[PDB]
Amino acid sequence: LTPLHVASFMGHLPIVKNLLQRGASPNVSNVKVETPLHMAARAGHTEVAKYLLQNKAKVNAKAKDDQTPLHCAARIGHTNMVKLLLENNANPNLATTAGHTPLHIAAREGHVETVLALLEKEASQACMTKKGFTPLHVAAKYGKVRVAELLLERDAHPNAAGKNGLTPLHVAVHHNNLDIVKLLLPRGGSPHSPAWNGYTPLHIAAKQNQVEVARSLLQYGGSANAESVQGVTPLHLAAQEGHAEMVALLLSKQANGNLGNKSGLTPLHLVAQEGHVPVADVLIKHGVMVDATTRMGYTPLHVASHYGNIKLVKFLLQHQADVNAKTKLGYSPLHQAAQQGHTDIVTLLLKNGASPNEVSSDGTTPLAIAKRLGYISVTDVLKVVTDETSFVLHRMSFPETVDE
Ligand SMILES: [Br-]
Ligand SMILES: [Cl-]
Ligand SMILES: [Cl-]
Ligand SMILES: [Cl-]
Ligand SMILES: [Cl-]
Ligand SMILES: [Cl-]
Ligand SMILES: [Cl-]
Ligand SMILES: [Cl-]
Ligand SMILES: [Cl-]
Ligand SMILES: [Cl-]
Repeated sequence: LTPLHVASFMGHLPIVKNLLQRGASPNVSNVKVETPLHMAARAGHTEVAKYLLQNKAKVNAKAKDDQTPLHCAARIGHTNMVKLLLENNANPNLATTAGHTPLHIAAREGHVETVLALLEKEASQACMTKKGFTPLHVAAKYGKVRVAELLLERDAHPNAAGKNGLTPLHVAVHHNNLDIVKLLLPRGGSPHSPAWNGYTPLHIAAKQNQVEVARSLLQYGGSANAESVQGVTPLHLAAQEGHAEMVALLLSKQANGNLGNKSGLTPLHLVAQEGHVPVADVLIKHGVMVDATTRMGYTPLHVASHYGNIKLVKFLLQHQADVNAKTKLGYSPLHQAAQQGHTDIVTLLLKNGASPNEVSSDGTTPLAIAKRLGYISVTDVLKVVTDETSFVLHRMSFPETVDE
């Protein structure tokens, strides 16, 4: 650090004048370190910069990170240090090693005036980060509403996106910012924009149980049957996270209760997995298929039995599920309850008529499994009712699931 760097940053107009008169120059080393002008900008020391600029200070001089003096002026939210850097000749579209322009920065802090000042002067709003963002995206993330307006009132791209496909509307919903959403749609933010996984804004709101946002999205046309690459709908997500009120809203908007994903999973199936009786109610009342099957042949009972929640297993049974529903490989809701050692379900399944003498495509009978896993409490209950091993003899059984 030269005496002039310390001078500028400290705001010592006296000295800075002196050093510059006595032959000192604004931009010393021909490398890329922060200059006395950058130092000037940050501290907001205007006169000091109104000087260095007089002399020959470079305004587009780049620092380590490639950030320019103008980039600092911005971060601070010092409109005048900006109206000045600009007034002279700072290029507003110079990016940082990450792709940030003074504009994104201003955007993040929510420095309305600074942004306006930046727009007035060719500051491009198409400028993208390497994360795939634009000033509007940033606006939406840190929920800066009037930056969003101003930005839109002046040709922002309602739904420009990087390589991930995340549109401003996508971000906005993600960081629950109704203010921005209700603001984007009219200006054209599309409710259909697919992300890198095919997720449409409604998928998000649906998952994070945001009825408010969901309503809007639907209102403007968004489909509740839009498919992720997995073939997963917003209904799936909403059901899987047990968000009942939403699962109701969606259904009441042509959401297809029986539509399954890439492998065959129907919302009810996922509901059986996490076991949320309420949603399970909403769907069956609506008229979903109770014993809808996967590609392999698992029913929501198979699934509800396999995993924990026995409560849901009652519900499915009460609502007439087929308790001897077999898989393409002979596995029944009992084999699962056994294989996972859920005694109480092996009690309930049997009680509700489940057959215990069913040999699978392997050779296993629910007792055979309970035994091999050393789950004893279960082996006891099956021991009695299970029949004779008219033969003697390790492949298991898992219901299909959604990925990552
Ligand atoms: Br609306
Ligand atoms: Cl320059
Ligand atoms: Cl200001
Ligand atoms: Cl993300
Ligand atoms: Cl994001
Ligand atoms: Cl995420
Ligand atoms: Cl928020
Ligand atoms: Cl099927
Ligand atoms: Cl389990
Ligand atoms: Cl469960």
